[PDB]
Amino acid sequence: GSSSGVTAEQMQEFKQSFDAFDGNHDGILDKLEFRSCLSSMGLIDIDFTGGEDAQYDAIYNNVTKGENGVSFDNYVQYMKEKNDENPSPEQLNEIFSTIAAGKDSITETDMQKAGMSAEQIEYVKANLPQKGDGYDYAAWVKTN
Repeated sequence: GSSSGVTAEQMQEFKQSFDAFDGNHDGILDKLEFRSCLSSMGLIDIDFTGGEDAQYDAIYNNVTKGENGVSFDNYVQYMKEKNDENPSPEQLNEIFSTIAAGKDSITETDMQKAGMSAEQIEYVKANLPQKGDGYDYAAWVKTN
């Protein structure tokens, strides 16, 4: 609903992530155990001694919109948000369509010259077939 775009793998792992704490294993988790989850994860405890679990509630406030508990949207939003904050090499796909645009083959001179340095080069050519020089970025397209 909120950030819609979860994958099937997550539906298994994130499920394990709550299941470790939550014994209802429904696909949703209650406040109490999700509290234990975030506590054992090294995130939350009752820092402000006086408010009844208020540190969680301030976060719960963000995870729940008009629901109660951390359900399929709610939970995943909280988790994925915290994952989305860490970028992947996804943007490099766009970059390949910037440089190697119209081509199948992406060479040294496609990447190195375009500011993409050695650490990237070796990664790109490890994931994308080293077809001489001029890596097959179209592996992502053709599946090869």
